[PDB]
Amino acid sequence: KWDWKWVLGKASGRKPAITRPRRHQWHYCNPEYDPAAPLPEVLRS
RNA sequence: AGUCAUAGGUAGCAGAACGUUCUGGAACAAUUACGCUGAAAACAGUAACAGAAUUGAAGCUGCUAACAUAAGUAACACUAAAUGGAUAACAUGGCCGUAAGCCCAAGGUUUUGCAUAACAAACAGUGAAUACGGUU
Ligand SMILES: [Mg+2]
Ligand SMILES: [Mg+2]
Ligand SMILES: [Mg+2]
Ligand SMILES: [Mg+2]
Ligand SMILES: [Mg+2]
Ligand SMILES: [Mg+2]
Ligand SMILES: [Mg+2]
Repeated sequence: KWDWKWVLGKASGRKPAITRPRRHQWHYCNPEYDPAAPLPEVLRS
């Protein structure tokens, strides 16, 4: 559900102009973001 | 056309001229000029006669613009410290660590991402779905 080289900071991400997401934008800056996946109840980091 | 007389000058006064732009007299540079000199000067070598002037500039610590001088001079000394053939990913060393870390506010308003030069800004990027802040 996460791309951990991007999370630790050692890979480029989807939307690479962000570089420091808030609580939301973690879901959409993930390189492994699947649109067909359901959306979680709280949308955490 | 031969004799005589006069000719230092500030302030000031008087007389004679040169030059710039424009106009009148129908039109004086379509096809340029260029023998390099002439004149006492202002100057002349693309009319002349009159007229109208925002009419003459080394000289106002004048204004504007350009270009020099000082001069390749001063400066590139607040800080932690760098090394390996790279402002390196790797390795070694060091500095902060109530900050030189992290999260926001005010303010800024695209300053944010992409190419081992390149033709790349012309292209991208900010998602309210936890009773996030506002609007009340
Ligand atoms: Mg005299
Ligand atoms: Mg005398
Ligand atoms: Mg005439
Ligand atoms: Mg005048
Ligand atoms: Mg030098
Ligand atoms: Mg180095
Ligand atoms: Mg702001």
